[PDB]
Amino acid sequence: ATGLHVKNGRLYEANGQEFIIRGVSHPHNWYPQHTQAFADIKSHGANTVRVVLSNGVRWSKNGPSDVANVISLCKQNRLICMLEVHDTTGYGEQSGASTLDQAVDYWIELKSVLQGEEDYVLINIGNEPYGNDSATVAAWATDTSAAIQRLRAAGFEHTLVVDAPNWGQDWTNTMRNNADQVYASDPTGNTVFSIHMYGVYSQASTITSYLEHFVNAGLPLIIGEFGHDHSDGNPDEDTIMAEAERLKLGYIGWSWSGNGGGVEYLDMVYNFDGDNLSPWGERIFYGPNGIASTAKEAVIFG
Repeated sequence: ATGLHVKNGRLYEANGQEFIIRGVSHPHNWYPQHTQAFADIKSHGANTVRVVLSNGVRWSKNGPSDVANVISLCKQNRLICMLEVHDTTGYGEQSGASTLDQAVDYWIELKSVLQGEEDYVLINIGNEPYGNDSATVAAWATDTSAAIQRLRAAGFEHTLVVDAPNWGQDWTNTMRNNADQVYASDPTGNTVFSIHMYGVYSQASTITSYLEHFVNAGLPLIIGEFGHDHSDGNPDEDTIMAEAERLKLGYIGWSWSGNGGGVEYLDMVYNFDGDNLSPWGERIFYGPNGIASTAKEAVIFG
């Protein structure tokens, strides 16, 4: 059966209610001991958590019982669970990265824990699946279409979320200009594109151009990751959040806590303590166009 699905370029629950994602990523794979994050993220108003998983290619694989637990924690905390395979990051440039086909192999291994959860779980096939290597970026559309087709043939009916090349930032506009081909490859239409906005998006005009391209064409889109202006590259988070609100687009900030050395400024809370927000946590949850003021829980929980 289908649950979350796409119609007219937007994301809807099975009952016809539009769902506008307002959440954050949680680094589950690297911090398996911090499963209190699910409740904490909901307590600040989020309606979705993007969960970092591994297929085992680069990090330690999250097995079926672990993923079942994650899904149960999302559901008990009334959060839509967006699962993502992080090992694909930077393929073609990053040494030892997974392909999208290897991510699909892993999703198929998890089939029994995912089927029946289409109202609650979104499958983000692979994080930022290409780096900047030209020959592999050129395969983004055909590799992504192939991955979607494999999932559909394996019986998956969930809405699928697909990331862009160029480390998710699509500065070559490959996803922008070929998303129509990829969307066509999913006969169900239950595919959503996800842009990651970091340093490429320090200018408001570039942000607005990108978001409006998708809205004007009816190409479903979320801002699946974004940072703030004191961060590497200086993304304009005020514009990202304001435009997402104006255009009624989902957004997911990076990240709850636990950033490694280069991106500690992207921690929303200090050391996974939900009561200790950083300035970034305060900004994304409680500032203008923030999660607490704009987010609505998915109606499936009622």
